[PDB]
Amino acid sequence: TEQEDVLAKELEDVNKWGLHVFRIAELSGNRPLTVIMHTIFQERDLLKTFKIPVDTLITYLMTLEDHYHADVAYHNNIHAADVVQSTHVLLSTPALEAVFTDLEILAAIFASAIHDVDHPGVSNQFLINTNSELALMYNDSSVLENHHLAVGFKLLQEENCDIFQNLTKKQRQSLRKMVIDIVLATDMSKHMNLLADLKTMVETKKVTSSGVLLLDNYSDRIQVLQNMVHCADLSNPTKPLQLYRQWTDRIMEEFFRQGDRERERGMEISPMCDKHNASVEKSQVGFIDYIVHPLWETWADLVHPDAQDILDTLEDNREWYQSTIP
Ligand SMILES: CCOC(=O)c1c(C)nn(-c2ccc(OC)cc2)c1C
Ligand SMILES: [Mg+2]
Ligand SMILES: [Zn+2]
Repeated sequence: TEQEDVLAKELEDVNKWGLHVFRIAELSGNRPLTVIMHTIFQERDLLKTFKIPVDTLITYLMTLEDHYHADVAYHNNIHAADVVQSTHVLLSTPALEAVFTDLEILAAIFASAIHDVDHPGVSNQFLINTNSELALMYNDSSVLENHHLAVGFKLLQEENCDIFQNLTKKQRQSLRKMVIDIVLATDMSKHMNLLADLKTMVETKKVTSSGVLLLDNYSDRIQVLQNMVHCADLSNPTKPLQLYRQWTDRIMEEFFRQGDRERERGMEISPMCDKHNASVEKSQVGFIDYIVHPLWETWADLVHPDAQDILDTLEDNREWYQSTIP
């Protein structure tokens, strides 16, 4: 079919920043996570390396994708597919050439795929404030992120879904630990501390004569992987403007729905969640200035000069959003 053909053509850009992820979601019948993960696993030769049966991978991916909510505007399967593909590009940065093992690459990609699974479209603070069952289960700490991990790992136990069946016990244990460490680091409450430690690493940075990073112990390696997936999660403002604007419309819809629930329950409405007192453009400039730019500038310093084009796009988009404010 022409549709299958156009999908294949779009997937040829899987190694590029700015992949048309929304078009892929449309052309695949709302299966961007499955088709992008499959494409990346084939590109990196991960099925052969880890002896993953192809039918098992597709079965797991479709099941995982089914556990992202189709009625959540932002934290859905499209976001998951986007974070996966963004991580995949960051792993190919010349400064990280041959730095991570195949197991570490597998961990970072799998963590990205599951990192928001079963997201209900409300924040950790909302779940805590409403005395939710999730906040009760997880003692108010990294409530969503613990849940995303539990669901992502539990789904491996469904029929023909154990993609790690042929890993050794030691490999399985190492991969599990890494995935947990990465997904827990996507909790925004940990952003300031992650960034501070990234800055410390940049200052004491050790590289070869070609600028390839030298990371020997687990502490430094996992820290770079955590910040990599965190950067991917917070990559929307560094993408081509047309994509960024669609991501902004989606998060604003999700936020406004949370604010509607807060308003009716008599709760104070969270920042950016009040559709009657919103300033979307000012919020984007604030988000870039206080969170996204500080993070990406630091990442760019770590892999200098490989992330220059990403930082340039971020600055271009900040300038555009600022121009929309009278
Ligand atoms: C266009 C997408 O970017 C956002 O506006 C955005 C996203 C995603 N997350 N947050 C965000 C919300 C709360 C928070 O505090 C926990 C940190 C970031 C913002 C502003
Ligand atoms: Mg999350
Ligand atoms: Zn996310």
